[PDB]
Amino acid sequence: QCVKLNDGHFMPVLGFGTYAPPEVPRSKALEVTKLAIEAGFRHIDSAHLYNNEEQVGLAIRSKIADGSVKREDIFYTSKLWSTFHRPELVRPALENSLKKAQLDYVDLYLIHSPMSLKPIFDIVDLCTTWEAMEKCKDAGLAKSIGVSNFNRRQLEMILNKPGLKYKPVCNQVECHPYFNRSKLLDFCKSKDIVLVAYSALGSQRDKRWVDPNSPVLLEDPVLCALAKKHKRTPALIALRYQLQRGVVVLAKSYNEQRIRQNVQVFEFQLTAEDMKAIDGLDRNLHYFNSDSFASHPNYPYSD
Ligand SMILES: NC(=O)c1ccc[n+]([C@@H]2O[C@H](COP(=O)([O-])OP(=O)(O)OC[C@H]3O[C@@H](n4cnc5c(N)ncnc54)[C@H](OP(=O)(O)O)[C@@H]3O)[C@@H](O)[C@H]2O)c1
Ligand SMILES: CC(C)Cc1ccc([C@@H](C)C(=O)O)cc1
Repeated sequence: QCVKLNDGHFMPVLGFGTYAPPEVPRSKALEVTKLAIEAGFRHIDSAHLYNNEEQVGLAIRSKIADGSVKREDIFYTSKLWSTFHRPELVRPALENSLKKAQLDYVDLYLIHSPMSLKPIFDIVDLCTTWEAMEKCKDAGLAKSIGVSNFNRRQLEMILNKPGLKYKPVCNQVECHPYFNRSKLLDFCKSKDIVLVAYSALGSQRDKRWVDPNSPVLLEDPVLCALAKKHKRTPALIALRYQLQRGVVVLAKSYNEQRIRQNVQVFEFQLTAEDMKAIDGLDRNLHYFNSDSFASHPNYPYSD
């Protein structure tokens, strides 16, 4: 099903994550996005950074052309990369993503991160970036607009902006049982802003940003025990946990079996005791933990 966003548009609560590192041929994103839509995904998360918008857009267009879905049935997200925060660059970056995907509009456009980069760090007033985002929704380039990787204080900066026209509909952030974002999630709920979780399956553990020593979420003993109790899988437990918290959850998979397994999240439910057990795993662990983020003046986890 879908959640109703604070601008009246609807967002499907399970989304397909499309990122794969450069060693995976670009052609795979086309193939797996098609398999995701076939499996029943209707929300597809991409970004300029991911270098796959051509393939992902072609996958969406391919499934429209063969009669499987209509454009209105698909919720596509792209994101404004941090070198394009200066307000005059926002609409051209979005138009560029739309040209790559060959789509007339995105369902959702996010500021990918609060950490501005030289168009080397940059200093930009993100309220002016936001005004530029509001103009893209007014022009019909984006049905909805939101943010990503914002903390509470950064989110309040927007919410408190003089003459705000549109609240962010969502804040897409790292969120899983080792870093469950409870207090942020409560704040977002108090504002009717949806929290969308990425790395909900514990991340792709990419050596560029993730310490290989970090705990492997899907081997967690509590998640494994819950998967045995429910005769599901640790991944399904981890996705279902998000849905029952009122969090919209992404799941990346480039594997045909796991793509189809992931939509099973709608087929069972966790009890209050199960949810408390998963809540007990929280350990302030963000898998993305790299000098290249942590030294930035607007790093969100500076807390
Ligand atoms: N906003 C941001 O800054 C940001 C940052 C990170 C990610 N994201 C978005 O969120 C998406 C998902 O996050 P993520 O890329 O960190 O990955 P994820 O959803 O945490 O998945 C991690 C790994 O889980 C594996 N997996 C998937 N389904 C499984 C299953 N049923 N059983 C066992 N393993 C399973 C996948 O491997 P296989 O491919 O081998 O199945 C995947 O590499 C990204 O693709 C991107 O769209 C956004
Ligand atoms: C505070 C930082 C850690 C947030 C952040 C995480 C991942 C990304 C890119 C690499 C992505 O994969 O979408 C961008 C920003």
